[PDB]
Order: sequence, then C-alpha cells, then structure tokens
Amino acid sequence: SWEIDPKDLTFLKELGTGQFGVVKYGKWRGQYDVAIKMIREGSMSEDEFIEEAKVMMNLSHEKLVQLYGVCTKQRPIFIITEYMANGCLLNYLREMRHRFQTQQLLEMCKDVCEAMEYLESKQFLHRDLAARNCLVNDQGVVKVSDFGLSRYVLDDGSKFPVRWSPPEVLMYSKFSSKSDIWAFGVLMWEIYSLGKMPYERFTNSETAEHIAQGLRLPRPHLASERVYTIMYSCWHEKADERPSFKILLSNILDVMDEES
Ligand SMILES: Nc1ncnc2c1c(-c1ccc(C(=O)Nc3cc(C4CC4)ccn3)cc1)nn2[C@@H]1CCCN(C(=O)C2CC2)C1
Repeated sequence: SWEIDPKDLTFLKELGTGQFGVVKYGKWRGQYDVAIKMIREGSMSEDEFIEEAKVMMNLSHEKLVQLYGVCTKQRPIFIITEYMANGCLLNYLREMRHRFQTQQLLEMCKDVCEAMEYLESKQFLHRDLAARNCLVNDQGVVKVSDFGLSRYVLDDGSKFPVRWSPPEVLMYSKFSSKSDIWAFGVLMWEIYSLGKMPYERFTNSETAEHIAQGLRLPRPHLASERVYTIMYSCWHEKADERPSFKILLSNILDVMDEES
C-alpha cells in the first residue's frame, strides 16, 4: 500500500509545529526531499484517519500537496509529503518584503480554486479551507493541504474556524461543498487582504452572530470590483445559490485572460 519504511527517512530540520503535530524536513531514501509530519499522540482518531488516508492518497492534482506515503506501523504516525519551500501561505501573505502584484494575488486564488474544483469533482469536502492550511513551493505556487482532516480531530464557546463558516454550518453543522465555497471566498479575502484577520474587531461568537444577520467582509483595497464580485458570490445565504468551484474557476480564468 502507501506504507513507507520509517527507517528510510532522515530528519534534517524541524520546520515548525502544524496541525496534528510537528513537521520535519528530511530525505526519503537519501534521494528525495520531503516533509514529514509527525502526528502528535492523542490529537486524532488514528484508526479512522489511517483508513481514509488511503483514499486521500489516491487523490491526484497538481495544486494539491503531493502525498508520498505514511508510517502507521509505529507511533507517532508519519505523513510524508512534498516539501513546500515557502511554507504556510498565511505567513507568506504577511511577508510584505515579497511585494505581491495584483496579478500574483489572482494567481494564488486560481491555484487554490483548481484544487477545490478537483476535490469538488471527486465529492471530497475540505471542511477547513483557509490560508493557514495552504502551502507554497519555491516557485510561488499555492497548494491545498489538510483537506478532510478536521473530521478526525479530537477536541481536548465558538471556536476560531467560525470566521470561515457559512450560516448553515454555524447553526446546523451542515457541511457540504457549498460550505467549502463560502470558506474559499473568505480565503480570497485573506489573499487580497495580505493575511488580514477576517472580522478582526469581533470575537468568534460575535462573528457568528454578524454572519447570521447578513454581515459580509468588506472589499479589500487590493481587490477590484470584478474580483470582489467573485469572492462575494461565495457568501449567498442560501447554499444552493452559491456557485460551484467550476463556475468560480471559470470566473477567475476570465478575469486573468482580460488582464493578459
Ligand atoms: N509540506 C510542508 N512543507 C513545508 N512546510 C510545511 C509543510 C507542512 C505540512 C506537511 C504535511 C501536511 C499533511 O499531512 N497534509 C495532508 C495529509 C493527508 C493524509 C491522510 C492522507 C491528507 C490531506 N492533507 C500538511 C502540512 N507544514 N509545514 C510548515 C509547518 C509549520 C508552519 N508552517 C509555516 O510555514 C510557518 C513557519 C512559517 C508550515
């Protein structure tokens, strides 16, 4: 299967602490550069996680973080992925030294929209889409990661992911691809806001109340009326009125072509 021999891994440097444990940079078989995420003990429903992991291993798309294998015959569990040099997109946006161009911001939205259109086509829900869960490689390409892992988190008022959730999730936990749509719109807002906190002046519970009342994030300065109309369309009250990732990608492609 997708089992990797942990004895063929080398830990050269700890890149930081992510969701479900620490992440290392090392070599696989002394040939390939990889990132090894060590699942912290007691942070996930490991049995359910290992099975579904095999399903996620078969998901293949350029804009999804490439999964190489796992190390489940031991503890802590190891996840071997490709090394994204520029790390977390959120910290990447909050790096003013990069001086992102508007065209680059739209390119980052398209990268994420490609992966979500693929996940949508396979009927796989991410359920925690946000800049913090996206990664960037040396070439500046954004890729989606941690898709579908919140299902196996072990919880140990309103929590932080409320700021990326539509009303039906806040009130009923009715997760669907349409709730990924909403979250993607907030992701576009983070991008064009260069990592700004959504609803920065509000607590989690207050954000939930304002969302249920119809409050929407404002138009970022770096976003044109055309771009803001796309991210704003992810925020229709009725889940069935929100466009699919097919339409979102189609819209983003149209704007990019006009800017060509
Ligand atoms: N690959 C990287 N390359 C460079 N850095 C990386 C990573 C990662 C990483 C590694 C693996 C995974 C994973 O398991 N995804 C997955 C698995 C499955 C498996 C069930 C089948 C299913 C879906 N997604 C997710 C993130 N994390 N990190 C830094 C961590 C610390 C914070 N970071 C920062 O940048 C801030 C310091 C600035 C990023």
